[PDB]
Amino acid sequence: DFRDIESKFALRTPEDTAEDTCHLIPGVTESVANCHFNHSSKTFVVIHGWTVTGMYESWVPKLVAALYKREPDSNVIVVDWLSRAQQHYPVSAGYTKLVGQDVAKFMNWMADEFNYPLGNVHLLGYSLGAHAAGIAGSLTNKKVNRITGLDPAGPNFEYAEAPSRLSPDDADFVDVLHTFTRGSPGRSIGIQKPVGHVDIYPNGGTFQPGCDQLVKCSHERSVHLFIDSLLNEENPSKAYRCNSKEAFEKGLCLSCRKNRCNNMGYEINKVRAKRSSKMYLKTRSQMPYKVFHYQVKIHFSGTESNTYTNQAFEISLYGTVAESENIPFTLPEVSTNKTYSFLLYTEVDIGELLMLKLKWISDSYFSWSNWWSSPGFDIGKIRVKAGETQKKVIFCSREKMSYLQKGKSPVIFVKCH
Amino acid sequence: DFRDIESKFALRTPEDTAEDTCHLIPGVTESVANCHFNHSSKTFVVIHGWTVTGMYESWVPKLVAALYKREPDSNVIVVDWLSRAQQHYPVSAGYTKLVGQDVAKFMNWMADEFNYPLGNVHLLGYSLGAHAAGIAGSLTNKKVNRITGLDPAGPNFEYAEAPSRLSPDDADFVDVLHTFTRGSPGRSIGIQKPVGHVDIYPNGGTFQPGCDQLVKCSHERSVHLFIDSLLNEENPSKAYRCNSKEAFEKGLCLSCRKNRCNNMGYEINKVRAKRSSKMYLKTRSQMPYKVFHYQVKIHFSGTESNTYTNQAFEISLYGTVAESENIPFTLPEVSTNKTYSFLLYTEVDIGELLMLKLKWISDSYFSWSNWWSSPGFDIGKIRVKAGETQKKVIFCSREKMSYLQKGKSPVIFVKCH
Repeated sequence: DFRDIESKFALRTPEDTAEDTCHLIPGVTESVANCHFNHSSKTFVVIHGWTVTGMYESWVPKLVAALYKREPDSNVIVVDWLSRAQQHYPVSAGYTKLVGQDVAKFMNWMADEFNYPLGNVHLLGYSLGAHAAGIAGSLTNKKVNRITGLDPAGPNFEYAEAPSRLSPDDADFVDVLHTFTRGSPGRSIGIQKPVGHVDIYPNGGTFQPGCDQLVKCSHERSVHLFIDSLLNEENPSKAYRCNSKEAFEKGLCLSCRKNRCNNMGYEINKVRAKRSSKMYLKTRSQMPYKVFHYQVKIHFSGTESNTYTNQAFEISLYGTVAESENIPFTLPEVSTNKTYSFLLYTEVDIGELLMLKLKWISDSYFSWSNWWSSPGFDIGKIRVKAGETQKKVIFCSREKMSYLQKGKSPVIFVKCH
Repeated sequence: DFRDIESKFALRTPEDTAEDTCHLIPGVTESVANCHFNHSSKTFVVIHGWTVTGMYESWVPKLVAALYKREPDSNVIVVDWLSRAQQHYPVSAGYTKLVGQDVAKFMNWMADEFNYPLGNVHLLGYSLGAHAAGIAGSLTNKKVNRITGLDPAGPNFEYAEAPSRLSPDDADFVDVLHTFTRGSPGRSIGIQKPVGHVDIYPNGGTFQPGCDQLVKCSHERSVHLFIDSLLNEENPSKAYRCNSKEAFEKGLCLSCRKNRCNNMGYEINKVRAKRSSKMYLKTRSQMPYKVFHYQVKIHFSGTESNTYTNQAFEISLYGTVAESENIPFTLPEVSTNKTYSFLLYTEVDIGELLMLKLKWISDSYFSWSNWWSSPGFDIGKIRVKAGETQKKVIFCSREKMSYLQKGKSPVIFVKCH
């Protein structure tokens, strides 16, 4: 029963990360003590996804070093694919049902000879690798601990059966990233269906703000968002639970009570749910991928009832540690006696807020534009609710300069209570 | 919790059996992978008993080689005593309640860090070592598999409590030898009480037929009967269940049905019982310790009613492979119209019996003794029941020479049916 294991195995060291020296063989037991498999710690299994060349991709010799820097004295097993993945795509879409059985036989061998606990096994998966890890685990003697899927495959695995894809019953805790879900239903590269216990949509999941290397740009963010979560142990990147992509832009759903607002990546909290769990956050185009989240509610008031549209504002943020000066945002359908809310983000740490400017800029540039007296409003209060630290401050002004007018000097608000 | 472990530990190799090079340390985990503890096989723990010098005894560097010859690629852990055993005897009779707790802490550490099964652990014990292994096991997280006690301690551990000695609830299967149980109740070197699931009394347990080296002669037979059982894999030495020492000499209890007639030593069958289980066998004074067991029933018949006593007989055994010629036995209270039975043993393999002489010798030697016509009887049949191979043959003679007479020619019996 141990000659149909052509999908090989390997074990890599922190001193040698880019090679495949010490192999493991299912059935031969003189090699397990040859690769120095430490029987006390956890075990990472990294399953390779699709490829078109003969070698590995470029993210595996970085993910090996990241795992060996975050969790020292552990086990990272690299599964091999290079006689089965270099094909066309419906050809390699059928080999997952065999490679998952090979991995299941290997794990049952390790759990039935050496009495391995199967309680400290992470199953990392790329686009085909996530479905490989999903078809594994269901064919084990008991439940595996955690399967992490990084932007799984879309085309032939959507509309399929639950024992055929990465289903939420495959393990005890499954988290799935959804970086590249742009396209029609059934014709997308990533999968559009929520499949895990926790389902994170970074930037909504349509694309990523960085787009042959440029061709696969927003398909490698599901690895570069995980390497960053392994490196930044002390600083987690929270993700926020909402109900739709359009509602998160209005900022009505920054609520972190009753099993909401989980983390993203390795430091996620094991929380089970009853249904699909869509979660949201925003990112940045560089190697620190953390941004903060602020909610701003603005009360408009005045006398002259005049509606407008597509007005551009500029706001500042003045706090204890540092400051943010020229954040732009727009609001359509501004009018009197309303209460508007939106979402605001930044990449500079603030601390606790002190003051806040508010400028309503002018689209016109001509020397004509100083006349034809500009529209204005009477702003009383701004409610600000921070994202992580749940503080709800109140801002107001004095009984002077409380009149925002387009193309004029901005108002300045202070801490009001 | 890992600095009160002054009773050290060691692991020995088949290439180095008489030294203590690679130690194990409870708590320090860089040494478990240093001694190459194979996590797949079984584990032997040899607990040393009492001593009076500073070094080990002479049977441990033979038992190590015997275990490594019988079960290759296994684990033999030698427990150390040499700062606690070189004392007086009521001094070393109190340290077992500490060494057993140290061994229990070591086994719980191995079973709670490396997830060891605790299903393949043999606990070998000498005279104090058996009670050390008995006070261990009760203080483990679950039941250990098998504890073997080799002639446990007698004086201060008799009349004690069940959580204080080697009790039958200490493990899942416990076998105990009783080689040196001679003495008064409460004043014996070995223990006189049956304590195990299987309790074997070789030669009844009073002494052994081989009796400073000569002082401890019949206390080392409980190790030399186990080394022989490890070496002779293909040839087991059966032990026979009876009810008293006097009844086994009459041979009325050679019955091997309904969970009777188990083996002796390593090759014993796991059979649980409801009460104490006394079992019997005989041995020989040299390194092959196997003898066969034959039951002989003799029907006396005649006319002249004359009782006698203390008459000596000589019998022969003629079989397929070899022959036994001059086996002596005696029978008191011989008389007409009776049926007598006894036990007979030998050390030469026979096979299947063919013929059997029977000679009733004369105590007198004088030239007078040919006269005063000797007493005689008329022997019809002899029922022979072999020990291992349950065959019940019937022997008889022809209708000539059927008259055994003292100091005359012997009768010769053949296979009768």
